[PDB]
Amino acid sequence: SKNVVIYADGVYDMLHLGHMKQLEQAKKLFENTTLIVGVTSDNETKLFKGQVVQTLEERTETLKHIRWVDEIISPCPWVVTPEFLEKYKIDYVAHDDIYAWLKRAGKFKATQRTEGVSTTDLIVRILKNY
Amino acid sequence: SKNVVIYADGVYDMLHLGHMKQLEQAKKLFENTTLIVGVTSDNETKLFKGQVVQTLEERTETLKHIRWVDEIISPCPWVVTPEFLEKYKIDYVAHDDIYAWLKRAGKFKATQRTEGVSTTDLIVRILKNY
Repeated sequence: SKNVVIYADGVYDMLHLGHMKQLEQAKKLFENTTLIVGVTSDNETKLFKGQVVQTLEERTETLKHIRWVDEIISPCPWVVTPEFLEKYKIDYVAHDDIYAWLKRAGKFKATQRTEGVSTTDLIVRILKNY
Repeated sequence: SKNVVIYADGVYDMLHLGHMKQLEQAKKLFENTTLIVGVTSDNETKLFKGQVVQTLEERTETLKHIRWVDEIISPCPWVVTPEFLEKYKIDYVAHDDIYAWLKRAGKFKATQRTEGVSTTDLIVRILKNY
């Protein structure tokens, strides 16, 4: 059963169970995989997405402790290109438009999120004590 | 190089980089280990230690995603006993008194914490924005 290289990219700010289940899903897309995780730069995240709490180094250091993560590209490019796929021998991109070309190419694998499991939601829990 | 069974127990509420580095350290105490993590019940934690945010199932589910964790006992007993060590074939208990008897027996391995890396500290960061 040949090894399949999966790439999942993202911010991974304040990593919670939702991220972890997505990473697990991507890791288990095939019997034998290498999961590469790409972690976005602080600047491109702020410019393109919004505020981020943790630094690149913090968000990357946390991901190193996750079981499903085989390799990390940090910082990663904001947009996936065909040359990037070729440079890293990537078979599929896992995420969940700017990946239409991956879908056209048969190189996109969708993964799902998990609601309520997040960090911001846990502070609410602490606060509901009042 | 024979396999060594390590047990680390704890609450593991709102798991952060400090926990993860402690788990990594315990996992890497010997060349070949099995790290068992014990997760304390909601009730005994509240009674003996203090408030806890996440439920037993949440705290346990998160730990399942950590690379260094080979096995989980959930809930675990609040106090480690000699019979418990025997039941699970545990060679060393990793933590950092109620483990004096483990030290007397040569079955205690100390691990260290990491300051500032924690969850409560990150909300401070968000708030310092004002």
